[PDB]
Amino acid sequence: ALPQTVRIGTDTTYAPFSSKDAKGEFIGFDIDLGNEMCKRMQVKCTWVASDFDALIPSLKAKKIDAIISSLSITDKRQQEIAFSDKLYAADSRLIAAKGSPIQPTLESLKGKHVGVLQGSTQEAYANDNWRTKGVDVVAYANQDLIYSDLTAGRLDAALQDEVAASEGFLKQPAGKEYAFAGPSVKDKKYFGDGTGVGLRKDDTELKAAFDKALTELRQDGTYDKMAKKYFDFNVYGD
Repeated sequence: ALPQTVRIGTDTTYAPFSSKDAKGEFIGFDIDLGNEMCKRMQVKCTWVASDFDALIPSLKAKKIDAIISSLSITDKRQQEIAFSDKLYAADSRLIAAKGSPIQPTLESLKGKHVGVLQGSTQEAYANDNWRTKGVDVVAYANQDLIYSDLTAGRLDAALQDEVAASEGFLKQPAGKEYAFAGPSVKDKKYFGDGTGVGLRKDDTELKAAFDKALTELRQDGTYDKMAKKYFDFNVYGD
């Protein structure tokens, strides 16, 4: 049976997806998506701020009923929990100097120096797909140093999370002469298959209810109106 009130956990330290405003209200694209789906589902939802690492523990313990916190649908989490259909994509993309002919192909990158953040999903992807094949992939302890090396011409490109690179560098003064080089790199093994509402594997009516509501708001155009506030590109992906 559907919960009388669905408690949704989110980590509010990730603008533009989940944050708190000056009044303490939850704001952001995940929050908009979440509230709209509860509306169509016709349930009461309550947002519970939580640290990201506590979210799947809290779900499993039944402290919350759903997670909407940019949670990407990876194979390893599918082992533990269930997911709604994709809410939006969470892919990576190369950033280079405006007008660069660089592409995310092995053909284009051989010879180049690509910076990657050490220990991220991007380094895993870049190491298996590109560094083993002779692209010079350099891993950085810190994101600041990646951006300064790119700016300094020490790096030819940086592989980063697409939305993070958009919001956090190509929109900053420092990124004005830089741009995405080529299309985003999609790989379910390293980046997952978009993000989705995290749910208990057993709660199939609640998954059905979120899936129905998400198709509806996508079909009547509400998804696009909502995305328009934050993103000038197709966040949904394919």
